[PDB]
Amino acid sequence: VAYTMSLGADSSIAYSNNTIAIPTNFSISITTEVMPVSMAKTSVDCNMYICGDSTECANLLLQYGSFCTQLNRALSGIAAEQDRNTREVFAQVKQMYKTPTLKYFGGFNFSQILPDPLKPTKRSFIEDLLFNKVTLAICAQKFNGLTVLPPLLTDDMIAAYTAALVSGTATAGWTFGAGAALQIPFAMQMAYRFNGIGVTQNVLYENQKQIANQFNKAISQIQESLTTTSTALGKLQDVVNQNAQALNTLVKQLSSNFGAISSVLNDILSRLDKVEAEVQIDRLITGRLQSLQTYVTQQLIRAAEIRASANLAATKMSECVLGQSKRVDFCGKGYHLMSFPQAAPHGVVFLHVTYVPSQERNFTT
Amino acid sequence: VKSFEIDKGIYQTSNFRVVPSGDVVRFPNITNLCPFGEVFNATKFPSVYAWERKKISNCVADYSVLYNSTFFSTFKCYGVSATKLNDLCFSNVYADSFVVKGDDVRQIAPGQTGVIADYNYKLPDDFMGCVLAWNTRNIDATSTGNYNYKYRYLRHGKLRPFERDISNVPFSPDGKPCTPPALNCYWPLNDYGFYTTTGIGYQPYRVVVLSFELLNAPATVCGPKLSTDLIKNQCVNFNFNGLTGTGVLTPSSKRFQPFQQFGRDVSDFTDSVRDPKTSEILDISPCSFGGVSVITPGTNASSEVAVLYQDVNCTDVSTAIHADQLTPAWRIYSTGNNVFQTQAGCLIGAEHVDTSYECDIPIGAGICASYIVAYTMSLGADSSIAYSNNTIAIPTNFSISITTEVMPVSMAKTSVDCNM
Amino acid sequence: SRLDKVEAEVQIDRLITGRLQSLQTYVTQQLIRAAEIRASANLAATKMSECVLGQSKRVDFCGKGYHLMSFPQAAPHGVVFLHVTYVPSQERNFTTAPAICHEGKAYFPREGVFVFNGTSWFITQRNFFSPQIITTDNTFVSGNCDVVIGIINNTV
Amino acid sequence: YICGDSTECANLLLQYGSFCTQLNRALSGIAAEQDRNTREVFAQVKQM
Repeated sequence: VAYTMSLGADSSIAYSNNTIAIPTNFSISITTEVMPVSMAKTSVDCNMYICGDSTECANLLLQYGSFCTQLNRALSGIAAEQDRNTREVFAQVKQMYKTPTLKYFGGFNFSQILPDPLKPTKRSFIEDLLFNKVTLAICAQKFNGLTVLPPLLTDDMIAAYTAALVSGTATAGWTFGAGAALQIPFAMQMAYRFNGIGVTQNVLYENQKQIANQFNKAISQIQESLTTTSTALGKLQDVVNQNAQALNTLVKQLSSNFGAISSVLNDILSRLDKVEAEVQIDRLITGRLQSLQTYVTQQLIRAAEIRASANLAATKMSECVLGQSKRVDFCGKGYHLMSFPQAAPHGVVFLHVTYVPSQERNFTT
Repeated sequence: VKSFEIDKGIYQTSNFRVVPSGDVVRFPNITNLCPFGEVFNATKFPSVYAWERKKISNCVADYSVLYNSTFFSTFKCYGVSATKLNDLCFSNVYADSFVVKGDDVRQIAPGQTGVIADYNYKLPDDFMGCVLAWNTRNIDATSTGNYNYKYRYLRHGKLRPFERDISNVPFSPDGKPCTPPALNCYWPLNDYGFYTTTGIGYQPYRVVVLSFELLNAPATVCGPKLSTDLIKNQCVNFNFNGLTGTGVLTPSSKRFQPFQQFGRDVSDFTDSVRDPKTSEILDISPCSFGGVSVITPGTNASSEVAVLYQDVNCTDVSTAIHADQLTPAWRIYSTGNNVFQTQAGCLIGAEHVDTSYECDIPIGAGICASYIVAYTMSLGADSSIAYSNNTIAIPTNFSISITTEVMPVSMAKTSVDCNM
Repeated sequence: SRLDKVEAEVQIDRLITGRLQSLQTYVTQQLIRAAEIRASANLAATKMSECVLGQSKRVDFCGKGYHLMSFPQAAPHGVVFLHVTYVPSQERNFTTAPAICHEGKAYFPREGVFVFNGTSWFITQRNFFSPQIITTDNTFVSGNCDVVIGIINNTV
Repeated sequence: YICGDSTECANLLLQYGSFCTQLNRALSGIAAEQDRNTREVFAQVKQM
């Protein structure tokens, strides 16, 4: 069906002089957030990308300078900058801790948030559902010279870092980060977080299990809203798809003839004798170089966009996770009481513990 | 890096592979002797409007009567270079012989049809072998007259490639099946008038079109070569029916078909060979290769180096270390130790040290190095504390840590006279 | 030397070609680095406004302690940041009682946790051991004694 | 852009592979992100 748009949410109020909407109860909404931390660490043996070999091919490779060399520098920067982003986000931990795994405090079955000793995976099953939410299309060894080199950091130790953060967040008091820990008893912690939101702490005691049930039901609903559900998770996957697009594009242009007789090594070497041959080879060299240059260029372009994202990623690890970030709904879309980390292939997720007061009234002043 | 004092780090450099050791050359056992000395030695080769067609299969081609030759007036290979024709096994190829002047030979070309090649016989610009031509004014020129042989020069429309029609239509622009020469009713045929006396463009030349059915049946004719053994699981060379190459071979796991030969995995690769004497194996042309980066601590502790191979599983590492096919070959060269993990692969100069430190050198995936030595990784300052009832960390003295932070303001204001 | 004519110029245009393309390549990466560095420079001035020109209330963005002061220093193409932080160091082990039923009703001091029950002496900071003569101004009326934790008395 | 409506030059364009398409992918990603960010900066209070 085709329409313009229901442009938003239509209401209409004016002011009231003294009678005023004042919330007499409240709510908490934990939100998704998808931050792609590091795209695919890939490199090229350009020396075999172009020019598996004839040998004459390698002579002409020498005859077009150090393009392969400069792009190898480029790729090295690409990878290393992914790693820089990975680090600069990740091990912001002074003191690593140990997961207490006693796993019911305040009111909270924290199941699948931290991982388990009881399970053979040291990965938390929420994130493992995210792993299940990954789509795609010994050693890997193509004839293409194109590698996905492994990330430096172990994905399990990624997970260990995240769970450590979860622990030291849920423990260690407010000073968690620039220091070690504080041993604050976590009703007193989240009581103290009512003071950076600036309100009394009575209502915490008035709603001990209530806020708890809000919370654990909310986590449950997050599991609900993420298990079989819609595409609101895969910005990561968009980037992944783009990597696949570019790589597939690279190969399918490797298929391309460019006005020569063939489009692949030794096939040319059949019907060829002399430099006219190698002139056609130079055409191949030219276009492959171009596409390659374009490729790596846009890889760097993606890399800049992703480094911006990475800056955001470390930023929301900083202000939003470790403290209560007073910039309002930078982190989430409520008041951001807490937010807790989660990981992802190429990415990071967060659990934005907001705060919303909610019971609308009309009372004078 | 162009230096003599160098500091520490995983420093990437140029590439390696395994130089291929042997070769596997695969033919069928076919032999016959071609009628080259019949198709290029007879006289019964019909005219152009009856352009001849001979079939070639299951033979052996010499490619030697062609180059070591002075018989030929006008030779050029069109789709190919003549030089590496000897290294080509084909199947079922074709030739067309006819007797002409010395002027259609220019219009004998891909495209370029003109009159007679626009009315009698036709090519694409594509499916090209070679073209051979010579004079036979000494068999085919009676200055009394070659009134015997003809061509056609009348048609409705243009030709299509590789087509023959003999029909001497009582030709007319809009039909009219006539009794020529009733007016506007002729015939397409026309004689030759080939004389013994005449010059270059007009003496009868025997011309042969050499269309090369290539790689479209399992190769029946071969060039004068010799087949070899097989070499499983070793970086070697390939030379098939027309497929040379470089890599490793190993048998299939697949569901192959009777006509079939090639697999071309993502693109144009053939992936596999049904061997020309009944085997059906894979292909892995990537032997093992790739990049390397060296680790050195940086000229202020030592000068002892350690080598990172980046596409291996430690299989062929010590092999080509001793099989001596490593393109950064070394005279400063040992065989000491290898750590096996980070599936990029094998790292020489190294021991799996079980105790782990602060990860100087970021080896691949989780693994890291020190001194040299290498571990996986100490993940960070592991403590083990948890929640408390009431007892709680409070400060009474303190510290102030002024630290750096290091940021640019702007790179260099440069420019370029592009015109110099 | 050995040229005059358009074959000459064919080679020339090949030079033009390669030098043009590599030239553009230079320029393109230049603009890339320009973009990287300009965004970082935006962050730099952002901190210079933030860390230097005020006490940045957001935490651990300027420095990695607590940002007492921030002192800027120029450099060739760069700039240096003396982050006068604060990191606390002398760890204690002391106990508390959060809600106080003093006269039969609950008490929370100042939004600003840990009523110091090191024998119920004072009520302290977020980040220090500090002696405070406790007042009603250092609590509030919170209903009655129903979900209280500590039973502390003699509340001056 | 390259030959506006062509006969031969389209076949030549195919002989330059599929480049036009890839550049269009770039174009699409541009326009996509443009109005993405339009939504992002402005569609903030959905309550009108």
